[PDB]
Amino acid sequence: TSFLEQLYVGRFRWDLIHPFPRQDEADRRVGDEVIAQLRQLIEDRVDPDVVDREARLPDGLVDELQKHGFLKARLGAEFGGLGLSHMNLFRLIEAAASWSVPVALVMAIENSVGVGPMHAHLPAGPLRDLVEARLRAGTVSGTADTEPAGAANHRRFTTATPTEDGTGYLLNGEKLHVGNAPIAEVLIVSASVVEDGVEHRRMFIVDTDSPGLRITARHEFMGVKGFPNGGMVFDNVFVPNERMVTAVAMVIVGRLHMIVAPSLAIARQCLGWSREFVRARSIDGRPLGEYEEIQRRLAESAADVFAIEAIAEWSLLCWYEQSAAKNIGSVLGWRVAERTMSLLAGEGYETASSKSARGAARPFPLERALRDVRNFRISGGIDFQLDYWTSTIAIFTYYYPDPDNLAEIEANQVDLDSLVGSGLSERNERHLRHAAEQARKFSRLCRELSQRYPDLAALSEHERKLILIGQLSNELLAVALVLARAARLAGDGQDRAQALADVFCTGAGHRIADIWHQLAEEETPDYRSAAA
Amino acid sequence: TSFLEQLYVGRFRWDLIHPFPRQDEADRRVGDEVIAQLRQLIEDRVDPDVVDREARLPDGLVDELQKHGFLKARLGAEFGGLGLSHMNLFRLIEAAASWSVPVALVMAIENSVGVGPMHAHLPAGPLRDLVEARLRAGTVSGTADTEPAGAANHRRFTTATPTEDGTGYLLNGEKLHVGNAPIAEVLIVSASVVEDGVEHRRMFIVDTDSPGLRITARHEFMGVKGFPNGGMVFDNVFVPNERMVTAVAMVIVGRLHMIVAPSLAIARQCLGWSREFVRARSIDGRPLGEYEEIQRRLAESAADVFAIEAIAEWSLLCWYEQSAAKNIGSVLGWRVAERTMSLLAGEGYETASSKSARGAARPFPLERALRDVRNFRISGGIDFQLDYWTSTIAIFTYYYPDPDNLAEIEANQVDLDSLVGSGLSERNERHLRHAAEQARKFSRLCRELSQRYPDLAALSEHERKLILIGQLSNELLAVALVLARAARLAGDGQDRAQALADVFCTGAGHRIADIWHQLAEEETPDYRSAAA
Ligand SMILES: Cc1cc2nc3c(=O)[nH]c(=O)nc-3n(C[C@H](O)[C@H](O)[C@H](O)COP(=O)(O)OP(=O)(O)OC[C@H]3O[C@@H](n4cnc5c(N)ncnc54)[C@H](O)[C@@H]3O)c2cc1C
Ligand SMILES: Cc1cc2nc3c(=O)[nH]c(=O)nc-3n(C[C@H](O)[C@H](O)[C@H](O)COP(=O)(O)OP(=O)(O)OC[C@H]3O[C@@H](n4cnc5c(N)ncnc54)[C@H](O)[C@@H]3O)c2cc1C
Repeated sequence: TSFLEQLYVGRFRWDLIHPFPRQDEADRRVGDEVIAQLRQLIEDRVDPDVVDREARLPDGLVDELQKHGFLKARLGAEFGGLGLSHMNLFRLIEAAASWSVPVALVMAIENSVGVGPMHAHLPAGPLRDLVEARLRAGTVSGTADTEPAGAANHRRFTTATPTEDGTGYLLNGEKLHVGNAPIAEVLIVSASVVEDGVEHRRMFIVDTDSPGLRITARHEFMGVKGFPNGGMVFDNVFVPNERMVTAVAMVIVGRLHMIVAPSLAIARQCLGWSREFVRARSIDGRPLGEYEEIQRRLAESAADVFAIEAIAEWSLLCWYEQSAAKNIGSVLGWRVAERTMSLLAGEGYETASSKSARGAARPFPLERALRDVRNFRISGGIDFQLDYWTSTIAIFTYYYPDPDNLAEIEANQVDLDSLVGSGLSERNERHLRHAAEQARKFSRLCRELSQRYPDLAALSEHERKLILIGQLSNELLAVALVLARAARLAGDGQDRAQALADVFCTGAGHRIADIWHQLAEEETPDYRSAAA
Repeated sequence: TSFLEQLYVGRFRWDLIHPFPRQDEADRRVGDEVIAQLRQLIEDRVDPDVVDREARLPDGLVDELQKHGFLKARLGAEFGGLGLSHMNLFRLIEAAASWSVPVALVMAIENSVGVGPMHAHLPAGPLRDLVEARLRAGTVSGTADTEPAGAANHRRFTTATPTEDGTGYLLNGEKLHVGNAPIAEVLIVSASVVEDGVEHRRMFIVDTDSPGLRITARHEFMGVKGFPNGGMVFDNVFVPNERMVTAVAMVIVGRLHMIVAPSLAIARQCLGWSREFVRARSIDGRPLGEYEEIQRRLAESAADVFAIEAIAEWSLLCWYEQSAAKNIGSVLGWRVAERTMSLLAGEGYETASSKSARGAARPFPLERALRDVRNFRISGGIDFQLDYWTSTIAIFTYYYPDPDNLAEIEANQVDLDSLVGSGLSERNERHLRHAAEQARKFSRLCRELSQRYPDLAALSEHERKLILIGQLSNELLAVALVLARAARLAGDGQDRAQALADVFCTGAGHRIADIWHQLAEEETPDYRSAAA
């Protein structure tokens, strides 16, 4: 069953996550070999600073990645693929992202939500034969969903009308901010088909060379400069019947690769840059690493990385937890980069090329890292919006008919007896007790709100409270997995894991308290008067 | 006396800030005229997007600013200056920053810490005659203090050794990240003179064309692209005796212009961009401005702007409050820009030129605003470092001998009777009661820490606690001034002020609670093990 699903009804399932899993040693060594090959390739052909300054990937890179099976990492030998586990794909994207995020994002889309991953789901027919033929030949793909109207719209205004002769459909509409679009051979397009008065969302496998399809825009953002990203108009684009697809777990697990892997990569580089800077600097004769606040900030960044690692390992060694991984990964990644900017200060704010030009010891592209990491709280959904959707669509669903374990909620039941054998420190066992108590409190809150509003549609109006509840659920999951991983790695002789776990749960402790304080607001201000 | 100084010893001096001052109407109308002239000039000659993309100001701008007295805004008619009040200079920089921050920063340095502002302090002699001659002719200046060693160092390693013939000094050392350096005619340089075994910090008025002075580096950062910023080597630069200066209120009040004015400008543009985006967008048939979370976020940004306005008006209509204005202004400015990025989402992350290229309705340079605003938590000191220095150098100084008002601290004395006549709402009067109680609690905390460590040097080791205390003092000042300004503007018929005040104090309420929770930490984790 599901740890986070149980957490929503106030159960702290230590037994589901302890002992914390670890990657198979043979599988990890297969990862090590493929990662070494990619690093050789991109370090030879890609200068990340030049890619950022020119906002362009070097000519020939996508080809060379294709020839070595890096755009078919999860496919079998049949397709000239590397047949990597999810854990090893994630590590491959992480490895790419630590050099150039644009390169990582191209690889992430293709190996996550492209026609390659989709192949296995398609039924036998012409479409499946075409995708296979393209994959053998080597293809680049993208998902074209977002419209100017907004991604958060339940409807898609891009229409698919059947042709008079019934052979295919005419696509009409606009797609915005589409990853890989400018280099894509084929796009997975979302469009509405009207069937006798009722609108229906359908997916279409559309060639980019289709007449009436126009890549009008090439999008450049604050970060990920060089990442192929395009907007397009469909003007009566003819799409044969077979090209119409005829689950969403592929999209959720895809976020681990597209969002969390690059977030971890950046968080790791930032920790590296923090340590190198602290090692080489001093204030008033005393080396910078001796000042308490500097020590705490290195600890907090190190603990954040450990937490991104925990959520990533739990997600890919094995559902709702993988949904929360998007926000936990992206936010922790952004925090580390923000913290690192404060630490490196003036040098941190300075561009890599500027520092390189003046022969600086540390030409670290931290400012690029901070601009890039911001993407991952936007791309794949806005953090507060995902926090809202998580609590209304996945937390109050268990309470609206009524909670099945309602007796447990009124009784304030907390199983402290199942946390007895851990291997955790006396402090990390205290963190574990408190998280289990907070789990039960979380459910009691959810019950009061559900009792307070009979209609969910009415409850769904109170967005701030539901966002905070989304956040609270993520904090407790992060604490739980961090303690589980700590117990495991400490058990296998990594004693630093206890300290890292201790730092993170202490911090989470303050964020949880803050979230409760905001939830406990009795009277709301007239924010509508203020907004005007 | 000083409101913030009294706040440090737990006194809430409502009587010192109520009624809140307002700018003289005649003075403000003089501001309106000068601001209109600057806007005409820069809107004609400066394209802010081009300045950002090329990281260069257009040729001739500094001249045209000089010819119209914008680099001598606070000087008298004698010098061809505009003789503006501090409040009007701040508004002039704000007006410039709302168009192009680089332009604002050049003007801010010259009108704050340049040779122009310094003129009045200099004693009669050749140096004063030279500065006057330069100011009449039109000059550009900068302060060269920061060295590769770090700005936070008490010592400066740049040396000034007297010449054998005793006519002047030889300057040797390196300065980093110097504003206006590449366009400066003269620089105010910090350097150490050794007098019979004891080091001494001295200021030198050095011409940039001095042989042995080399502008080796031209610094480009994440934001403020185009802002002239240079690093230099001094190789036995000869400086005549008269060129050696022979208080720091000029630097503190300068921060209002260099840090807070551009922070307010960005915060205001961001609120404007938020409202325009919300007005034009809808989700599921419902316009975006009808969703609670959207309403709250517009309210929180509007309330933040109001708070930056409050600290700015209190600082320039009239010391320690002006020190805290740096952090309050910069942080609130950064929060608004961060909040705005989440709101505008994909469009928000996209560059102005990208959105312009594809004929977007809103080619808003939000991403540029976010990159620029980050500067103001670094430039003029790192936010957490200023929070540390504020509590060790300006909060515990009143408690180390002992607190003069110790009786008040033990007695938990809170004057609720002086807050009776305000004009505030019943909610904003509650906010006022709570701030006065938090003021007293703040002093009781400070007493316990002072009692706990007999030696300040020992107390100064505990950096996290002292930073949090710095933060707590700033939050209560912000609440106090917001309520004071609200009472005044509501009294003069602006009823929205009550709502804006209410939004801000509610938010501050949560930040204060969070700060206390972190202060109340009983046992600390082993962060030194984690840092490694
Ligand atoms: C680098 C990058 C790459 C991308 N690549 C792709 C891609 O390959 N394919 C693709 O399809 N898309 C892609 N996107 C689009 C991205 O997923 C969207 O930008 C994002 O999911 C939503 O952005 P939007 O501008 O459409 O926001 P909207 O959905 O319009 O939201 C606008 C604002 O309103 C808020 N809001 C929305 N609904 C509510 C509500 N009910 N209550 C309160 N507030 C609400 C949102 O949180 C947001 O702050 C990419 C984006 C980026 C930045
Ligand atoms: C755009 C820009 C313009 C600038 N213009 C000028 C200018 O015109 N003139 C000028 O002189 N300078 C200028 N500066 C320099 C700027 O003021 C400094 O960068 C800043 O004050 C300190 O930066 P630093 O790199 O020297 O940091 P450092 O002082 O080396 O600090 C390094 C880190 O250590 C931390 N730290 C320091 N002391 C302690 C302590 N005791 N305990 C714990 N942690 C500590 C700091 O908070 C920081 O995080 C400019 C900077 C920028 C970004």
